[PDB]
Amino acid sequence: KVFGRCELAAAMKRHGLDNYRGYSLGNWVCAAKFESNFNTQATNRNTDGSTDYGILQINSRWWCNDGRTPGSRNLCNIPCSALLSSDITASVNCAKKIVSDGNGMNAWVAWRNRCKGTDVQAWIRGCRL
Ligand SMILES: [Br-]
Ligand SMILES: [Cl-]
Ligand SMILES: [Cl-]
Ligand SMILES: [Cl-]
Ligand SMILES: [Cl-]
Ligand code: NA
Ligand code: NA
Ligand SMILES: [Re]
Ligand SMILES: [Re]
Repeated sequence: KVFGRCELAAAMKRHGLDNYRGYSLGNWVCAAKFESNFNTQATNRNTDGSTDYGILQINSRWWCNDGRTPGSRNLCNIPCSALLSSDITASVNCAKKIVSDGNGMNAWVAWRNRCKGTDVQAWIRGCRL
């Protein structure tokens, strides 16, 4: 599913990301825009053989099982395919674990480079919320 900006803001709010670990809703919308272009089916293969999945491009080295990242972990206890669903619940619940691990939203390279320190509240303006 390819979300619109305001549609995703509303879904992220419904599914519990608003101010999770102190990160306002716009941080998450901005991160999703630049990680996945709001596409739940986004995937990116890294040159280490791991893959990033879903609207927040969650990586198979630590967070999900894809059967093709040898020796990796699955801390979210999910198949990586669950991160591609039109329902963002699994991505949200896994993102909650990631952002809680000590590094906050710096786990998301696009957030650090393109959202951190900007007026992230802009990403939710004009939306029915
Ligand atoms: Br949803
Ligand atoms: Cl694996
Ligand atoms: Cl699995
Ligand atoms: Cl933090
Ligand atoms: Cl915000
Ligand atoms: Na990325
Ligand atoms: Na894995
Ligand atoms: Re939707
Ligand atoms: Re703003």
